[PDB]
Amino acid sequence: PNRFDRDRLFNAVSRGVPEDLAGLPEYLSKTSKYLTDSEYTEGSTGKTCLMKAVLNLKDGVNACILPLLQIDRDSGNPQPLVNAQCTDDYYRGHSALHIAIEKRSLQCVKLLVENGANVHARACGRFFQKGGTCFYFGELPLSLAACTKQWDVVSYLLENPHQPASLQATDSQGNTVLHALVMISDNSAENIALVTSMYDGLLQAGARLCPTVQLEDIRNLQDLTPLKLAAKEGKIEIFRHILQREF
Repeated sequence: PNRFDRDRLFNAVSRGVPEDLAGLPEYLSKTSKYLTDSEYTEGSTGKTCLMKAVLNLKDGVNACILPLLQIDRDSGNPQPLVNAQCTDDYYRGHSALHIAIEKRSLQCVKLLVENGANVHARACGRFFQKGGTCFYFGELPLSLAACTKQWDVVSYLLENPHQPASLQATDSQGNTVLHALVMISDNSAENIALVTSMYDGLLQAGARLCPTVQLEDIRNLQDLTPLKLAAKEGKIEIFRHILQREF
């Protein structure tokens, strides 16, 4: 009666009703199964029940998330559910933490990070890379938080007691959050203020958190600093920022 196949599991986290998970711990214990087992993940992408739960936040909330994390912890999973990543070429590296940030749920971000979610995991699949259409934010959780203009989430990622995210982290192409901000910037008057606001906030954070490191001098794998990247990519407004910032 307590048997959970993937359908039951996924359906039982999609509606956000934790009582629908009744019997799951006992079943996993009996069968020596884990929530990260191939039978419990989407075959095409490696999508897990935790990712499903986070994708199904309503009003920032899915009451199934913590129970899943607790079940996984209690099971003693050697490969924690929290850090599972997509395995397909398109969504490669996508994690529950990335989803939580995209959903703009600081509460979910905190829950995941508290439970060990890897703040330097890279969403590096084709969907997440330049260069037709893509959903680019420089692959990293911090960079996603910055590119989506979430200072509260950026702040938490940088300062939390579990795994602080590094301002110096780079994506698969050596792009830091500053490079990512250059990339997502445009030359529109209506959009630049928000971008330059996080940019400046991050530089200020750098002065606090890595004072000896000149973040603007970090070069990506194409040997470009954020300023030189801006110039290359025709990001005139941020290029002008970045130059005139200290005035």
